Amino acid sequence: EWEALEKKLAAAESKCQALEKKLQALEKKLEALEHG
Amino acid sequence: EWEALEKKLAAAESKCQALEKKLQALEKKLEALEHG
Amino acid sequence: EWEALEKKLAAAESKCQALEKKLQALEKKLEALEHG
Ligand SMILES: [Zn+2]
Ligand SMILES: [Zn+2]
Ligand SMILES: [Zn+2]
Ligand SMILES: [Zn+2]
Repeated sequence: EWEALEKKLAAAESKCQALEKKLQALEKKLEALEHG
Repeated sequence: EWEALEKKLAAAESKCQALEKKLQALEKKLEALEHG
Repeated sequence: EWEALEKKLAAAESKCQALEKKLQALEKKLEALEHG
């Protein structure tokens, strides 16, 4: 249905934003190793 | 069209789930370096 | 609205593709550490 598509998109947007944060945290740890 | 939007969302959900797995695998390698 | 859903999906697709690239760049740095 239409409303179910709405909510699926919103969930995918939120999951991608959580993955962006998780990658930023990994990048921080990697850079500590790379320069230390 | 409507059905093409349906299938695009499903593909984006699946691609994001593959990226979540890929990040988990990287995190595993990073943690090995970080503590070894 | 319908057209706003269209554009939101397209933005989410593009953001996920940018995250895929960012993860590939991190993987490259991690592999340099892992084998060097
Ligand atoms: Zn660096
Ligand atoms: Zn994503
Ligand atoms: Zn650790
Ligand atoms: Zn390796």
